[PDB]
Amino acid sequence: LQYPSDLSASVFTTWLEGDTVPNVNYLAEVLDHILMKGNTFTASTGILQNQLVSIFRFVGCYVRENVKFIGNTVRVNTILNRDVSTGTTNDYFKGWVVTGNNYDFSMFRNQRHGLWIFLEYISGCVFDFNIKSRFPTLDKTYNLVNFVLRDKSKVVDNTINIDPNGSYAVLDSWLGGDFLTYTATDMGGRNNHIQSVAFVYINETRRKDSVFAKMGVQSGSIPPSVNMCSVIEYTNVMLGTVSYPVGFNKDYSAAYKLTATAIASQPFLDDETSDRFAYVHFKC
Amino acid sequence: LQYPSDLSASVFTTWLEGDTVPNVNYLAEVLDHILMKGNTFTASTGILQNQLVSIFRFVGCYVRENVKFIGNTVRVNTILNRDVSTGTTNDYFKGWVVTGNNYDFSMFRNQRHGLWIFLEYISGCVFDFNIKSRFPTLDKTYNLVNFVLRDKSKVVDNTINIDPNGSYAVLDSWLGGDFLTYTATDMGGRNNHIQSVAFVYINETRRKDSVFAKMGVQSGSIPPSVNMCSVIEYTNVMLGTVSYPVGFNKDYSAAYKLTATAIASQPFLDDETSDRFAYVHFKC
Repeated sequence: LQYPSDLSASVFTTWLEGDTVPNVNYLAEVLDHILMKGNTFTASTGILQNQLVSIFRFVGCYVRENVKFIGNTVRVNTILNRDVSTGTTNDYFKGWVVTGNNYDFSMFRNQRHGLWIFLEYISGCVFDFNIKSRFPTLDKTYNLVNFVLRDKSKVVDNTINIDPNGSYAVLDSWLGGDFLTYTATDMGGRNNHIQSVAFVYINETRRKDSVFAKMGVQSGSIPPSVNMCSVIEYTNVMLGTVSYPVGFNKDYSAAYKLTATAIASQPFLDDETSDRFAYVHFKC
Repeated sequence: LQYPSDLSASVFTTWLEGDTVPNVNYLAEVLDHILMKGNTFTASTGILQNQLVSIFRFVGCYVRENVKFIGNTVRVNTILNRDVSTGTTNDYFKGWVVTGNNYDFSMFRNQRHGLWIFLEYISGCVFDFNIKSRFPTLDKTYNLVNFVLRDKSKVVDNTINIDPNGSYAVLDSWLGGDFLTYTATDMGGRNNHIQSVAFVYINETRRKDSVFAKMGVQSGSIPPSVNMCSVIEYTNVMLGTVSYPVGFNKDYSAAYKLTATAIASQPFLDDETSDRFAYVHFKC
């Protein structure tokens, strides 16, 4: 035995028996489920420091269908470790379920996406991450989940739901990748639904002699398909005399993604703009 | 053995040993629970196509008390299959708990209510359906849950919570039946609480020279006891210059169930009405 060049650990791993078949990157079809439920997965302090410790690892192959990770207690430092090509029109996820897990991400790897994969599509998937964890000080530019999906016409029936609870500020955009570009045709038109959290610019404009402050959310992190957002935290002290909205609706003008109107106690003395920054929970 | 006339399948079934007793439709009392927890219930494709596959089936009898269905993974095509009379003042559910289940309703029966029963009342029940599933193309006029309850004075201490997540549009009214008629006296007055989803008409009225668009929810699917609703989806493109509410409060005038006010950037040029349609999440 060679001393292992890769001492990565994972809850779940795919490995290939015998010869590679060119362009056939996936393993034997799962017809109902690989159902991982109710387990306790605890990584040692020392392995969390020294290795990648994933939920899913793909070693020269992966499984397309029906992986179900439900109701587990998990201490790990990343979600997906992949060493596989998934470059073909036959590479997809179908029917994955991730939900109801309890995460300790207190030693989450810095400068690493949780789950970042390039597929043809994902279909009939549920990726529900409800996190109540400490985190280390991460670079805030990486994503928990990032799907690059080459054929949006085949991206159907998916739910992505990321709820970082009190950890909302750890990453600027919990969700990265192609879902961020989906229009109504691509998102609800194909039964795709997203709930996620992002740090956003809000334009606040006030007119002389008005009591209204028009508030406009602008962010490449919110898909143009967004229906609404709820405010988690306005990061700035704002006007004392103003009742600020806590929900935003879709901006039908498309000037912004989302728009609401705050109301003043007394009219504004002059025309002014404010640059605001908020953490929002959005739904498409 | 006769070839079975009814090849219905169910997770849970009630059957009667020996003679019927007239007007005694229920089986022996459950004092704490029949607790079904943590199971995996997978129906074959072929049985889902060819039979009713229920969670609960009542064959010439039923159980009134303390059925607990918690934390199961379930593939079925209906919730309740009943072949029982429950016509007496002694027919009720008491202390049922349905919550935390993971549903595959991708072969849900068309033109069939999930759970439709006529009882004297239900008491101290929790019916919490959090669904993340594909569905087939259903007739949108049927209900997931429909309780007909003959004595509202005995309907106490109940919670019904239906969260269809991204599937909100599959049925016009997730909840049907007598709870839709409950006033404040019948609902919070007896410690009944409802959270459900429905497709609703919203009246939008705008006055010449006003910046306000009065929005009024009208629907036989919302009980008059409604406290509030959150908007899941406005189905229409609406005014570009308007900040539309995402929450509605109870309309104290009772002109509508629920009312909110949208705010324009510029006043309206004339008096106009718009017929709007939205999916709402409501709470009583």
